[PDB]
Amino acid sequence: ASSTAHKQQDINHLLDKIYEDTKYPDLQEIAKNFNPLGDTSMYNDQGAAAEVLMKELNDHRLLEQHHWYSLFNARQREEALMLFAVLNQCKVWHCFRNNAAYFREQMNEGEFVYALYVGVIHSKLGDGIVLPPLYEITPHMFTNSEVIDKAYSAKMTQKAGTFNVSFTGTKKNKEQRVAYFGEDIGMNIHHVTWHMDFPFWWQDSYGNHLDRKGELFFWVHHQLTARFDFERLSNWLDPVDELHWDRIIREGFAPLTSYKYGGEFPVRPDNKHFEDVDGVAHVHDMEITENRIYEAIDHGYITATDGHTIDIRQPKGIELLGDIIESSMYSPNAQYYGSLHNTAHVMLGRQGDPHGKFNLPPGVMEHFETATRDPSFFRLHKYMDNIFKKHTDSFPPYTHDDLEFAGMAVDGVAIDGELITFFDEFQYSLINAVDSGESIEDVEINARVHRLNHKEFTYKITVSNSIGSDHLATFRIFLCPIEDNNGITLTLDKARWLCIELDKFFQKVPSGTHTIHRSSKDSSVTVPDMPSFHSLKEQADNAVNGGHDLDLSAYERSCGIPDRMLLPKSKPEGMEFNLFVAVTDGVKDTEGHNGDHDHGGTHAQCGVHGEAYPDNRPLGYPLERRIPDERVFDGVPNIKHVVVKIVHHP
Amino acid sequence: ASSTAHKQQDINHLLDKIYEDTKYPDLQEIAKNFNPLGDTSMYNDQGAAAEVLMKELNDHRLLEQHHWYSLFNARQREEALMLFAVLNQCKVWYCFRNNAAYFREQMNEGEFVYALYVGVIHSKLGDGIVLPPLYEITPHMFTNSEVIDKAYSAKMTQKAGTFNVSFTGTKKNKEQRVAYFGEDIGMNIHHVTWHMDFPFWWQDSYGNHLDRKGELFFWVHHQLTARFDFERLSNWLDPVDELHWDRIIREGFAPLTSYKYGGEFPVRPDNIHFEDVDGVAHVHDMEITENRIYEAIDHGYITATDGHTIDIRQPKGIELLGDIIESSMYSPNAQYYGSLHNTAHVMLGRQGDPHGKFNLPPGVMEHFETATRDPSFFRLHKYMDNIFKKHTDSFPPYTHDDLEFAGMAVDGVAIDGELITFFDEFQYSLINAVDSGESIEDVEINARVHRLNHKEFTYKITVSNSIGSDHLATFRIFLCPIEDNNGITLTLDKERWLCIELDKFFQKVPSGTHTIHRSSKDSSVTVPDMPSFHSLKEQADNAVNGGSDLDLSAYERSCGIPERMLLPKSKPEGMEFNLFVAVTDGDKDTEGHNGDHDHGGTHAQCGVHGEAYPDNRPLGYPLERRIPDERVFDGVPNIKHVVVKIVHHP
Ligand SMILES: *[C@@H]1O[C@H](CO)[C@@H](O)[C@H](O)[C@H]1NC(C)=O
Ligand SMILES: [Cl-]
Ligand SMILES: [Cu+2]
Ligand SMILES: [Cu+2]
Ligand SMILES: [Cu+2]
Ligand SMILES: [Cu+2]
Ligand SMILES: [Mg+2]
Ligand SMILES: [Mg+2]
Ligand SMILES: [Mg+2]
Ligand SMILES: [Mg+2]
Ligand SMILES: [O]
Ligand SMILES: [O]
Ligand SMILES: [O]
Ligand SMILES: [O]
Repeated sequence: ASSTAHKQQDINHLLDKIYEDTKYPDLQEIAKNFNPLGDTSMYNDQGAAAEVLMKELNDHRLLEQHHWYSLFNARQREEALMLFAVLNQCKVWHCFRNNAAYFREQMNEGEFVYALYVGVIHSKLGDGIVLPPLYEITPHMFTNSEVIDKAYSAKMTQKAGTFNVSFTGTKKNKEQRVAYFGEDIGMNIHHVTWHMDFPFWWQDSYGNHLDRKGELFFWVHHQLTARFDFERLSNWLDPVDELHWDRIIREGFAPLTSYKYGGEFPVRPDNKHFEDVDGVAHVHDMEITENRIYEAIDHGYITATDGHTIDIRQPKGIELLGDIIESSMYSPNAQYYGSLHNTAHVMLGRQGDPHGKFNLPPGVMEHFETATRDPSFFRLHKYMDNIFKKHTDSFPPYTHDDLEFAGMAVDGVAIDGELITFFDEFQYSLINAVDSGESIEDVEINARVHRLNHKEFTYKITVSNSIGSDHLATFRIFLCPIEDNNGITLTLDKARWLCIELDKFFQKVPSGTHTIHRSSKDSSVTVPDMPSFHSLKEQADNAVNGGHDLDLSAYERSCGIPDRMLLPKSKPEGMEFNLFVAVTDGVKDTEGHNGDHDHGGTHAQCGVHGEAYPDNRPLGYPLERRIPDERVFDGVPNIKHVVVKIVHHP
Repeated sequence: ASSTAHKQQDINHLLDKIYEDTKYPDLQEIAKNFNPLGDTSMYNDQGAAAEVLMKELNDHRLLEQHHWYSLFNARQREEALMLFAVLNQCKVWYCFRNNAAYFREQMNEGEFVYALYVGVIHSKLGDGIVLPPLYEITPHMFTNSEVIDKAYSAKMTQKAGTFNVSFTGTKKNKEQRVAYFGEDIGMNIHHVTWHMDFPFWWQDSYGNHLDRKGELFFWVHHQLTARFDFERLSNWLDPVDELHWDRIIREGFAPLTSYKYGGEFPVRPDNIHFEDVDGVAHVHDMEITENRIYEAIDHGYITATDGHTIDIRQPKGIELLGDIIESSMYSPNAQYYGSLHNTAHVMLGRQGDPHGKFNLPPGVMEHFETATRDPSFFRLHKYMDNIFKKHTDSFPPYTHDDLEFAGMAVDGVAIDGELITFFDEFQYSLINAVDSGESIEDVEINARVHRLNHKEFTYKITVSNSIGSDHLATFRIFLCPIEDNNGITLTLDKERWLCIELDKFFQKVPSGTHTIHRSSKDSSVTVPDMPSFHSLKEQADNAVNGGSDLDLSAYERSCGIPERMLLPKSKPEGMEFNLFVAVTDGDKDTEGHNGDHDHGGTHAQCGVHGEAYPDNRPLGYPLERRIPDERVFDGVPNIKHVVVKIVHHP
C-alpha cells in the first residue's frame, strides 16, 4: 500500500494529464468520497492545516482551475502552501495520497503540481519516489509556442509526431548564441528543483532545518552566473553587465513561449528603464532595499527588529545575508530588509506591462521553470552576486598558514581523455500539453531538442602525503578563465570570481605518493538527465501489476547542474582554461558529518537530502576571499592549477 | 457553369478550409490537370500574365504555404498581384475558376485569398458573387488568441462549442472603453473591403479607372477618425491626439491575437518614441516625406518628376494629394513624395521589434483586417487627416451664393423613432481556423461577440420647393457634436471637421411643401452584416441542386460602415447632437451622370461598383471648407440643423 511501487504509481497517476479531471477510477472515487476532515487522527496537527484549506475551498476563495500560476504571486503561493501544509502533516501514505487526489480535482493545477512536488520532497513519506520531469508534466513551461502549436495540430488531426525545437530570436540577435544555456530543459529543472529543495517560504516548524540555506542560495546563483559568463566567453561575447535600478536594461527578450492557460509570455523591449509595477513595488523601493542591505554589509552587522546588532563578521555572516537578501523566512527582519531578490524577479518579469493595462500574464522571470530563458536573469543575478561579493571581499585575504594542509602536496594534475563538447538530441513527451477527447485514443507527440554535451574524462591528481598516516582530504576542483574576451590575461584575483565549480569530494589519501582518479561522471556538482515520465509509468506499473518491489534507488535527485553541461561549450578552435585543484583537510572540513558516510551525488550545491551540509568551509573555498598577492597561493603545496584545453565539435 | 449559383458555389469551395489542400475532388482534378499556359485565347492579354506567374512558380520564387502574409510587404504583394493579374485577364468563368483552383494549391494562402477577393471584385466575371466574410475564411485575423485556443481545444477533443469574445485589455485601460469600435468584425471588413475596392496598387491598365480614388481615400479615413472620436466623446474620453514622428506614441497596445502561422501579433509598449525600422524607413525619412507633401500643399502645386508644376488649387487637388499621400500608383512622382501613409502603417506595426532582433511577425497595423484594432491607428490617421485639412482649409469660405439652392427651403428636420443604441450578440464560425484530419468529422465551433447596434428610425425632412417645377435634390445628412468632452459649446467651424456622415441621397422634390422620409436602414453610408459562410454555402448548394437560378441581388457590398454602427454609442444619460441637413442642387451635383438612377447602397464612401462617383461635389460638402462666419450658413434656407438626443441602453 505504501510500498515504493504503489507510491510511485500514485504520484504518476496524480500528475498524468494534469489539465483534465483524473481518468483513473480509483482517484475519481477518492476525490468524490474522501473527506480531509473525516478523521483528523491521520494528521500530526490533528487537522489544523486541513481545516484551513477546507474553509478556503468551501468559501470559494481559491484560484480556479485552468489559470496561470506563479510562485511569486503571494496569494497563489499561500494557496499552494495550504495544500503542502496538509500533505506535510499526513502521518501515513493513504492520507497523503487521498488528500492529493481530493485536492487535485478542486485546486488550480499549477498550485497543485507545486504543492505535490514540495510535499513529496519534504515529507519522509516521499522517500524513494522519483518525481517525473516537469517538462513532461507541464510542457508549456519548457517548450516554445511554435512547437506547442505543432503539438496542438497533431492532436487536432489525430496524428502522432516528433517536432524539432529551435531557439528563439534570429541570428541577428547575438544573445541567441548562448540560448542553449538558459533554455536547456535540464538546467531549468536544476533551477526549479534547487528552489523546491531550499524554498524561501520554508519555516522550521514544518519539520526540519535546511542547513546553510542562505549561503547555498548565494552559491548556486553565483555558479549559474559564472557558468553563463563562461558560455558568453565561448561565443565571442563579453560578460553580462549587472542590472541597476537607475539604468537601462539593455537586452530585451521575446520568449516566444505561452502558458497553457493565460496567453503568451510577455516580451520586453531592448533598452528600457525600470518602471514602477503596480501592486509589487516602486523602483525606488528596490533602491532603498539595496541600500539597507549594503548598510548591513558595510556595518558588519544586520539590524534586528528591536535595533540590536547581529554580527556578520563571521562564517555564518554570508548565510544571514542570504536569508535577508532572497529573502527567506529565516530573515531576522523582513519588515526592514524586505525581499530584494524575489521582488526583483517580479519587477523584471512585469516590465512588459508594469501597470497592468494590457492584461498580460506574468513574465518568464516569475517562474523558476522559465526564469533562466530570459537574458536579464543573468544581469539581475550578477547584480545580486556583487552584493554578496562586497561582503566576501571584506575579509582578510587568506595566509599561507590559513591554506596549508600540512604534509599534503599536489604534485601533479592531469586529465585522462580529451575535453570535447558537442550537441546531441534529446526527446520528451508533449502529451500532457494537449487536450484529450472523451473516449478517443492518445497519440504519441514528442519534442526533440538539441542540447550541449561532453565526452567522459578522468581527473588524475597525484598527491604526496608526508604525514605519518593516511588522512581524509577534500578535493575541490574549479575551472577558471585565463584570458577575457579581449585577449587580456587575468590575474588570479580577477579570475577567481569567474571560476566555476566542477567537483568536490572527500577521499582518504594514504601515506606516500599516489594518483587519485575521479571520473567526470561522478561530479558532486552534476546529476544525470531525468528518467522520462513514460519510463517511470512503465516501471511502476510493472511492479504493481506483478507484485514486485520497485527499486528506484539508482536514480539521482533532479537538483544539480546537468551532467551534460559540466563543461562550457568552448570554441571549435579550442580554448585554454586553468584547472584549479585545492586539496584541504577533510577531517576539519567534514567534522561532525563523517568522512565515510554517503553524501549523495549532488552535495556541492544541492546539499544532502535530510542531512546537514557536509563541508564546514565557506562555499567557494578557497577562492571566496580576495587574492591580491598570488605568491600566497603559489607557496601552498596543496593547491595547484594547470592549463587544459576544451574543444567544441560542431 | 457561368451561372451565379455555380460561380458562388465555386468561390465557396475555393475558400473552404483555406489552410489545407482542397477537399473538393473536382477542384483537385483541376489543380492537377489544368494548364494555365494551355490556351492563350482564354485571356485578354494573349496569355502574358499566366506566363509571368508560371515562371515565378517554376523558378521556386513564390512564398511558401503556411506562412504569414502582409499586403504591405512588397514582394508578397507582387506575388498576390501576379495571380490577380491572371484572374483579371480571364475572358470566361472556367478560366477564372481553373486558374484559382490551380494556384490555390501552389501559392501561399494569404496571397491566394487576397488575389481571389480582388479578382472577384474587379472582374466582370465576379458580378453577382457575394464574398464570404473574411472573419470566417481566416478567423485568426479577427479573433483573439484566447478564443482561438478554445476552438483548438474543441477540435482536439472533438466537441462542438460556442465561445464568448470579450474585448482586449482590462478595465484599468481607458482605451478599452472604445474597443467595440476598432475591434468590431464588421468595421474591420468595411476597412479591408474599401481597400480591396480602391487598392493603392491599382493601375488603369488593369481595365478601368477608379473615379476620385485619392479623394475617397481622404474621405473614408476622415470618417473613420471622426467616428472613433465620437465614440471617445460618448465614453468620457478626450479626442485622439495626432501622431508626430518626433514625439511619443502615448497609447500602446497588446493585440492578444495570433496569426494562424507566424506566431502572436507583437505588443507595443506605452509611451515609446519611434525607432528606425530596418528594411522599411528611418523615422527621419517620414519627417522629410511629410515636409515634401506640406510643401506641395502650401505651394498650391505638386512638383512633377521633371520639375514642372501640377496645379492643386482646383477641385481635383484633394484627389491628387490623396494619390501622393497614400501613396497609390496614380502618384505623379513617387520618387520624390514616397508613400507616407503606407510606410507609416509598417513603421507603426514594427515598433515592437523595429530591428528584427526578436523575429516577431508584422504588427496589426500591417493588415487592413486588423489595423483598426490598434489605438495608434486613429492617432496616425488623425495626423494624416490634418495634412489633408491644411489643403481643404486653404480655399476661401463658401459664400451665400455658393451654398444657396434657390427656391429650396428646409422647413423642418425631425426623426420618427427614438435614437437608441445597445449591444447585442453576433456569432461566426471558427471552423476554418482549426485543423481537420483525414476522415475526421467537422464539429461546429463558433465565436460569439457583443456588437454595438441601434434601433431603426426615419428622417422626416420637410422641404418647400418654390422654384416652379419639380427638382432633383441631394440630401446630405451629418451628425455633429454640440459640446466637447470639457462641456465647451463648439462653434460651427469647430464642429464641422468632427461631423460624421450619416446619409447622402438624391430625390426629386415636387413643387410646394412636402416631407421627405428616409429610413435609417437605407443609408448610403452603411451596409448590413455579411451573410455567414454557412448561409452562402446553403443558398449556393440549394440553387445548384435542383436547377434553381441562384439570385443574391438582395445582398449588398461589404464596403460600408456596418448598419449597426450608424450611430455613436452615446451615454445612458443621453447626449444631444446637432443633426445637420444640407439640401443641394441635385442637377448640378449629378451633371454628367444620372441622378435618379440606382447608385447602390454604399455610394457615400464606397462609390458605385464599375461606375463613376455619382456626386460631383467635393467629399464632405458643404462642411469641408472653413466657416469663420456662421451667419453665412444661417442665411441659407436649404441648410438646417436641429438638436437630437441619442440614448444608450446598457
Ligand atoms: C456566453 O454568453 C452567453 C450569452 O451572453 C451566456 O449565456 C453564456 O453563459 C456565456 N458563457 C460564459 C462562459 O460566460
Ligand atoms: Cl407631404
Ligand atoms: Cu533561483
Ligand atoms: Cu533568482
Ligand atoms: Cu485604410
Ligand atoms: Cu490607413
Ligand atoms: Mg552526481
Ligand atoms: Mg604561501
Ligand atoms: Mg496545400
Ligand atoms: Mg518614407
Ligand atoms: O533565480
Ligand atoms: O532565484
Ligand atoms: O488605414
Ligand atoms: O489605410
